[PDB]
Amino acid sequence: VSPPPPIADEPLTVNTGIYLIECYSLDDKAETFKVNAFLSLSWKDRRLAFDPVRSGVRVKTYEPEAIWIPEIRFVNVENARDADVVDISVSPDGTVQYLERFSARVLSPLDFRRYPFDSQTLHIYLIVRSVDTRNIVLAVDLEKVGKNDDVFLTGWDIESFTAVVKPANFALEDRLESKLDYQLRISRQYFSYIPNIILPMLFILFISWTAFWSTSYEANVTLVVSTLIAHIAFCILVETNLPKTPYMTYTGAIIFMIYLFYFVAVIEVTVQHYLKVESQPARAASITRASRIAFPVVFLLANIILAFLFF
Amino acid sequence: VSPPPPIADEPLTVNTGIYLIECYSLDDKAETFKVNAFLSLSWKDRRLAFDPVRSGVRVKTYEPEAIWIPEIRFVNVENARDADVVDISVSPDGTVQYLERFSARVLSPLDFRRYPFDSQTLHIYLIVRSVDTRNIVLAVDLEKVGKNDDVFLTGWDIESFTAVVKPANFALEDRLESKLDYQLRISRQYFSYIPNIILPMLFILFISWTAFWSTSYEANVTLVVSTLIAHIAFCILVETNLPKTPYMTYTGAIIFMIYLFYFVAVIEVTVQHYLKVESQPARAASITRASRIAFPVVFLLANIILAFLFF
Amino acid sequence: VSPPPPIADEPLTVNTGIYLIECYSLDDKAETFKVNAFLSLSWKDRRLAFDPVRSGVRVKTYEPEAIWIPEIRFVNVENARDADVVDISVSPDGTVQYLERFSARVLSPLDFRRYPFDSQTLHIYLIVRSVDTRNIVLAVDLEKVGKNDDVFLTGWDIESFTAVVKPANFALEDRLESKLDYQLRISRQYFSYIPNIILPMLFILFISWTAFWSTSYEANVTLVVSTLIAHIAFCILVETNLPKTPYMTYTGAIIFMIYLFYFVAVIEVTVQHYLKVESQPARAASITRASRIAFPVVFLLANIILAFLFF
Amino acid sequence: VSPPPPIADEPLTVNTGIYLIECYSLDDKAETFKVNAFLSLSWKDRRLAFDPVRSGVRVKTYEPEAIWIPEIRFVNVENARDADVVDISVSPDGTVQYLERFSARVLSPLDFRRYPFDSQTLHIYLIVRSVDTRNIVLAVDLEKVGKNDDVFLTGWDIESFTAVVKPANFALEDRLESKLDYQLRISRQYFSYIPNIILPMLFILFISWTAFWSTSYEANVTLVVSTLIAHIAFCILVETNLPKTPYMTYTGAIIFMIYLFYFVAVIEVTVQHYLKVESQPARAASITRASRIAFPVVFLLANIILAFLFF
Amino acid sequence: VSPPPPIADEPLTVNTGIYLIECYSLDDKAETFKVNAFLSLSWKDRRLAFDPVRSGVRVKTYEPEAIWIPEIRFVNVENARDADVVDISVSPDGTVQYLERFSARVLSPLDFRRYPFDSQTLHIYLIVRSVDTRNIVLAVDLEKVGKNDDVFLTGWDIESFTAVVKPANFALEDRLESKLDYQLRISRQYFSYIPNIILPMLFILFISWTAFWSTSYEANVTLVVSTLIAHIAFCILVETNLPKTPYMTYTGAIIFMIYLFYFVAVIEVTVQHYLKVESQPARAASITRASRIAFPVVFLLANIILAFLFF
Ligand SMILES: [Cl-]
Ligand SMILES: [Cl-]
Ligand SMILES: [Cl-]
Ligand SMILES: [Cl-]
Ligand code: NA
Ligand code: NA
Ligand code: NA
Ligand code: NA
Ligand code: NA
Ligand code: NA
Repeated sequence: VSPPPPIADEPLTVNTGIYLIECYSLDDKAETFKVNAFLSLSWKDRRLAFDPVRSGVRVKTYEPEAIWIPEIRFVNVENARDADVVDISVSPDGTVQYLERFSARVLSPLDFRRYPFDSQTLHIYLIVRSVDTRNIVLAVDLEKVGKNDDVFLTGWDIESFTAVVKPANFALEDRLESKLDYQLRISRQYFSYIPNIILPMLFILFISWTAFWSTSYEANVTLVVSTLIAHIAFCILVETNLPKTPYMTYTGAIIFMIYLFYFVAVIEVTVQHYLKVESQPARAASITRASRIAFPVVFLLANIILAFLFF
Repeated sequence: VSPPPPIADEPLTVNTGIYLIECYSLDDKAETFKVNAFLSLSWKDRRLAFDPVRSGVRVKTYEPEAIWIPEIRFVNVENARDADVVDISVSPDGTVQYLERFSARVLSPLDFRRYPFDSQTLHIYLIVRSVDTRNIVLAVDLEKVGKNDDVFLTGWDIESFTAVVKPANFALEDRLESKLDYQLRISRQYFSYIPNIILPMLFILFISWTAFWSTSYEANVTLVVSTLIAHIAFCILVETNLPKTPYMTYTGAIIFMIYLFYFVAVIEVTVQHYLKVESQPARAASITRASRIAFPVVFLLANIILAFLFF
Repeated sequence: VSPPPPIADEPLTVNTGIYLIECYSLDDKAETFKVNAFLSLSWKDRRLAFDPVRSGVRVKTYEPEAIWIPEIRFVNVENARDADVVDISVSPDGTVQYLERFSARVLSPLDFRRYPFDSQTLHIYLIVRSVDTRNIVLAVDLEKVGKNDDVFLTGWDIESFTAVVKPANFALEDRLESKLDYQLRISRQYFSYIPNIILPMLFILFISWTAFWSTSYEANVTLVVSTLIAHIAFCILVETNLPKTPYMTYTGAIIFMIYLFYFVAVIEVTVQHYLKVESQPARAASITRASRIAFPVVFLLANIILAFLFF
Repeated sequence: VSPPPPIADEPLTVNTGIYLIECYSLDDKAETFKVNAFLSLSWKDRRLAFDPVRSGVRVKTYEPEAIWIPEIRFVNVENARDADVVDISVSPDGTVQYLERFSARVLSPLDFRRYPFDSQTLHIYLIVRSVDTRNIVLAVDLEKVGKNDDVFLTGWDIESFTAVVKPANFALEDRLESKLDYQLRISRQYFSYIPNIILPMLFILFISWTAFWSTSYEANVTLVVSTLIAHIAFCILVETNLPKTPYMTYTGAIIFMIYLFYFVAVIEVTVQHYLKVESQPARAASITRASRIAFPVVFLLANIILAFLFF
Repeated sequence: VSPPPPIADEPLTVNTGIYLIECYSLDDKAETFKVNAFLSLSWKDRRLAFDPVRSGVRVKTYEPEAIWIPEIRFVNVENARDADVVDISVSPDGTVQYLERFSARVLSPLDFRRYPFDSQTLHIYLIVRSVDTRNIVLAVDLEKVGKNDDVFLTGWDIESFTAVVKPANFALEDRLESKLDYQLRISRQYFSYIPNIILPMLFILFISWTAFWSTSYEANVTLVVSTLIAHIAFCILVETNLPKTPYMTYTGAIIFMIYLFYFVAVIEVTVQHYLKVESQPARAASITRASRIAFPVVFLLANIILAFLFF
């Protein structure tokens, strides 16, 4: 069992095809996702060619150990894929049709910049290291690339499973390697975020702003500070479902901007009381009345500013 | 070892039967469940047929590698099932009776719309890919489909384990595939939710409404805000035991509706104090007295509205 | 390799014996426990008979694949046990003495009704499916059933590891199956619960009752509400270490009863203030003075009522 | 492949030696720790003896399957060790020198009585079941027992890896068993506890005592209660990193004693206010002034009492 | 299959080379990281040498079991690496060129002293134990040591993957062992820490300092205490993402220093109120006015002191 010799001096083209059966467990923090799929391979091994008329048989079946099969591996995987050979069928001309059903945990980076209104492009890289006798090149059999209709990724909308037809062939440790890119495009289901996180986070912020329609320092302190504790409960809840990014996220920006609205609200509450104690409530009431319009306006504008920078 | 040749031009019917031994680990967030069961298969392999008289035995045992066994796989599984072949018996006419004991983590979507008063239909899909020589079709042997009496799924009531007798035969990658549906119907045990989550969540909401039988702004602020913090503790507790659904859940609706009752309560508390400070407590007391009846009524009606829309 | 033929028409008795080496990881929420033990089996396979004069050895050793060994499996396990064959010894008559050391995660339901003062009976079910040639029956070798002295299950006291000597033989999928029950009786170590959960939970409840020796509504509100937040912290801590039971637990009952004592305390605090504001502190002080005795008495009686119903 | 026959009627001594390469993952709650080590075995198999002058080669190498190797197993392990045979060397007299590199999760109970100032003795039990032909006895080759210099157990100081030279030979299920004890003595690195848990826990307790230099009930209530909520946050943090012990721990004692200092502080705060309202602040101020000295003194003495009982 | 005999009395040099494909899962608490890489080995086995003329081939492919391959293992790993042999090529002079693709969880200690502005040096130790026949020595083939461009370690910047060319040869359990050090230098991505943890932690500290521009004890108590609760929420969040170090970390120092600023702030708040009640607000206002400058100054200086000691 060794590679098939070439007719002329040409490299062996292996026709690939991934058909997704299952898509599950997309870990945002770990930037991984689990996949269960069919892997279909096809090459020309002339040593296995036969006559169809005299044999009576049109297609010949083989066991994996009986024939030479190319060493196809995934690049961005945690461990080696759990493969179960489905079928090996040889045509009269010597064209092998290999099929296996695998399962693997794929390592694909995610861009959290527009979270939770973000979209992602998941990658599945097929690689084949060329042997000494002859060079091995990968090819996409678009007929054998797909996904079933039931394939559901919890909390995500699956757009398209496509493959970059042209492989990226390169030199690695003195040998040629043919690499293929299978792209799974997805968009996040941002519905749940609005009633669970966005709106409650806004209510607690507006509750803090009732301190502008009050002169009671003790009550105002309780208002701005207590809601700030509620806001801490919400920030810690969101920042845990996300990994530590070296960039600003859309959520992260909002979360941080809100922390300033709590700080400036304390400043106002402190100032209003300081002037009241300093026997000048004509000065305090004017600031407090300005804040009634200033805080919602500056908030609404700053959100438009951020939404523009991010989308 | 190859498929048995057909007498006429008919496809091979394989008689299936799943008998549940164990049902455990139903992950709501991951929409999975673990199963430990018997898988029983039966087909007609004429090449194995024997005259009982000459052989001197009316049953023939075979090791898996000795005879041709159909490649039966599960569709909605994480990895390939952990199978242990129990027995293979051949009757005189060549009817094989295969039995194995497997364990697999099944991927079955759950509908959380009526949670925790929801019911579910778990699926176990058996699939067989037809070979080149002949086509393979799946069949249900209702005599061999069941579950033992001890089978308990923690926090759920097991209704029925049944199978859709008619398989869904279709074409996939130019080959025929026969798919079978085993349905495990379950209903949730919603008892624990009432004393642990529902009632305490209602008490904290009613505690906030005592601010209608009080004129003290500082006390009212403490009442509505503190209880809101308690409510945040309960929402975060529930939304973690649930996945991020692109639809509204019965719990999610209630949870969100309660967040409004806290917001409107702050508005009232702010208004009552604003009028009191503006030297018109005849206006404030009338609103506060109205809210004493308005809040419980609007809450009870809104709950009837939601319960109607959801059930 | 097939079962030994019977002398007369009798079933094959297999002498079982489980000797616990390790007991660990009792997951209350999952109702599982890990075990590491010796499994000892014994049957008469006359085919393996030998003359020690002609063979030279008094007792013959064999590799698992060389001789017929009964397919003994556990019923209530997650996956198939991790077995390592220790020794196989055959005596001149053909009496096989099999020993293996296994490890398995056992699925045994727990009754949380009297938690954390509950006791449990863990089960380990041995099963053997009878072959077509002859019937297989399981038997208990009480000499080979035990546990070592060091065997410790963290947070539990191990009472006894015993076996139901009479197997439950029944019909399953056209064949006979002999089932054996190994019972591991345990009682929970409830010590830690008193200083960590019970007493702190009582202190925070009594702290709320200081609102009966105070007329300050603003202080009383802070007292009853803040301690309620502390109580929420403790309920969520306990209800997480427990699964969602369709029945009431001893802890669950107490936890819920305490939530009422917080609710009724708010009512009192609201009433006392309402009467004080309504210029009748002779009415308010009488209720507040009654509550000083009413709350500890009703609590003490309700605990006796619950403890009676549960024990 | 069977045990070597004895020269005179003596048992086979197997010279053991464990050399720790890695020590990691000490789970306090689970009372486990992971180990990666060399296991070195040595016995006299006269059947493998050879003439050194005639053969020409000093030492002869063998594959595991070629020669008889004793079935050495670990007692206190979760699953069977992950062993890779390093080398098998046979001297001319027939003395076998076996070496393997294993990795295993060890189950060793921990004594939390003096936590986090506690020391532990981890155990690694080697066992060998004696065969029918002859008895097997374990022996310690102190030259082959050790640990490398880099071996670090996060948060612990490794004292000594020693072995009890005398094995505990006993009868189990009719056969003799030779058990050996490898002890890994460790002491906890209690540094981190002081700035992270001990001191912050003391600050929050002292902050509650500022209520003795104040007559404001509303402020005192906020002081004692808020700091109690902070203390609950710290107790829940510590009690989670620890398992549920049927005995009192040094930390557990302190934690509980602090819960009393919070309770008695509330009593004082309630009393001081009750007397103030009852028009006798000469009585209230005297108690409050006494508690300024009483609370730090009783705390300092009670800590000396506990530290004495525990150390 | 035994080691190749030496020409003269020299040890066998094995030319190593690690090429990182994947770098992921750097567990700070566990001080581990997962790696997926190519391992390339090269030695001179004269017994495999051949003439290229009569062969008609420049290279000879071998199966792992066919030829002698050195027992290369990793020192600082949890379990034995998951290796898949890629290719084994033999040149005419007998120089073997071995390549495998492995995946392993590496145990490398981390220095948290400068966290989260810390840098790390990850180690991958290759070891080979010398056989009885001849000694084995490791060597670095710098041509075969690298990493691909896509290699990303979430939250870290990968500086350089280099190897210490000189192996550390030493005696262990009466045999020579050659050890090699592969160093992966990384620096933390400290960006996320500033908007998520550092700045919010500073805002809550400054919010507590508004108690210097207020005379209301009840408000000041609420200010300092509530923000202290927010600070506890942040300390517990940071100290969990870190292991228990027997040394002070840069974060740990800050965290602890902040706990003092909260304590001294309570002292001030207590003193200001005590003097106010003791009818001397000329003394209280002077301290409160001093604290307005004292607290930001001492904080700014103490941070410069710590930053100097740590960097
Ligand atoms: Cl792979
Ligand atoms: Cl499957
Ligand atoms: Cl089993
Ligand atoms: Cl290794
Ligand atoms: Na092959
Ligand atoms: Na077969
Ligand atoms: Na308050
Ligand atoms: Na057998
Ligand atoms: Na052997
Ligand atoms: Na070899």
